[PDB]
Amino acid sequence: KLAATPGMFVQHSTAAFSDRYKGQRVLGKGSFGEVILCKDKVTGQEYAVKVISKRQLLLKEVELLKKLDHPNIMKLYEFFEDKGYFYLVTEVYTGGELFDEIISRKRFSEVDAARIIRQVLSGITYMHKNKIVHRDLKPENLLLENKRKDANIRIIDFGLSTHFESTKKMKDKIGTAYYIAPEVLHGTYDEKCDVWSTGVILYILLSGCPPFNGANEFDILKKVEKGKFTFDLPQWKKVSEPAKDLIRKMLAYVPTMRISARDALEHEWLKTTDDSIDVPSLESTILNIRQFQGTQKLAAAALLYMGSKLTTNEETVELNKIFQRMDKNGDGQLDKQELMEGYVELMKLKGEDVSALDQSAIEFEVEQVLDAVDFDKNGFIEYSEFVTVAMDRKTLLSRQRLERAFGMFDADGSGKISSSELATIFGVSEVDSETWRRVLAEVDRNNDGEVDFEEFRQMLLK
Ligand SMILES: Nc1ncnc2c1c(-c1cnc3[nH]ccc3c1)nn2C1CCCC1
Ligand SMILES: [Ca+2]
Ligand SMILES: [Ca+2]
Ligand SMILES: [Ca+2]
Ligand SMILES: [Ca+2]
Repeated sequence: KLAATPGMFVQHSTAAFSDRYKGQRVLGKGSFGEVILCKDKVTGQEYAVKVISKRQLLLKEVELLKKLDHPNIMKLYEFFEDKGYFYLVTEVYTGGELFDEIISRKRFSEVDAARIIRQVLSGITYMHKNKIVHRDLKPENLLLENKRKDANIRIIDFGLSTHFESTKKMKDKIGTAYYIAPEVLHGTYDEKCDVWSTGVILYILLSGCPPFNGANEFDILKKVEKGKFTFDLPQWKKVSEPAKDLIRKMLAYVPTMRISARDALEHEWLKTTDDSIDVPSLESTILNIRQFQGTQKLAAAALLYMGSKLTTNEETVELNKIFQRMDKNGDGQLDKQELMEGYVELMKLKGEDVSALDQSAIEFEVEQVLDAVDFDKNGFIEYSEFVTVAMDRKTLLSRQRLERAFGMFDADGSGKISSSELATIFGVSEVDSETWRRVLAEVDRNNDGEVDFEEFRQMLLK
């Protein structure tokens, strides 16, 4: 098919960054280049851009980020290349670094730490599934989305990340003293390095101190390479055994003996909670998902575009909680069984009896929801797919958002969407005549062979 994915929408622009964005301030420096809070000149929306000098050549971080769609992974909007520069426009997270909260609150609640680590493990479980290793996980590269109390966590800085193969092992030495796994120092490593790092992070969150420390960089790396850490400090008397157990498993010296991300999610400890949802909100969401009816590809791209690239964080904070709670196994994907239990979970909340339920009837209904909603036909409902679908359709199809989507689709400004433009949107040479025929047959009002902003408008407004 034509697989509708958020990533397909980030395309190499041939406009000047300067024509559409305006620098506001410096947020900081990354793995390689600095990040500049910018504003879209026309919509006043804020993004965090990463600028990279051509002199200091690979836009690798862009390709990785297009393949990832996860509620705890940094979002990428678009990117510009210059004579001298690259610009990677991304969503801006306004709660700042975990690092700073660490040095502020000093020590984390087991509840808060479990939540945080769960989301990080979820991000990497997803990444590892897609053959990507981060390689530089630390509180610096974890952002709180906003200032709210128990803010969601985003992974950032994929500038040192790479594709890995189960066949051939990685050799380049990459990371940060406190967080680097011994095998990266040794010169041969795999995706388990990401676990080790996350295990270090966890240790810090719970105790306030790193597990391997030293007077300087060099001292630390020796301590790290020896692998030995202890729970000998007084603040550990306040922490539960399972938490230590997980830590042990995540910092097991030998990679093959160390827990995978995917398995770490299932650990006892990470199910530590205290945090609930309004029934109405959940009901709205569940009802919006049930009522999404599949459609032609122009509409699919449009909705996914609006849902994945044109929605702010403020708008999706509730949707984001729901998804994580419906994702029982953490992997960043909703599956048929997860979906089934969601509806059941809601049914308990409504008093309706679990026993008196046609399990197979529901399971059937769920198969059909999945079919409607799974934009890329990978058998899973990903976050942006979920948002597009679960958001209130009048909220999503605000009169702004509609105008903005159409603009993006009508690349030559002709006031009409052509099949060539649609192909362009999908990142593919041409749209199957079958598909386009299917598309026009449902939309073309004047019947001029193309879709204008009224034809477009009503297409979605159903
Ligand atoms: N997206 C962001 N939103 C908010 N704050 C951000 C960032 C980034 C950041 C991290 N990785 C990025 N890759 C491409 C752009 C980009 C931006 N870095 N930072 C801050 C500046 C460095 C430390 C925290
Ligand atoms: Ca799942
Ligand atoms: Ca999907
Ligand atoms: Ca056109
Ligand atoms: Ca027309």
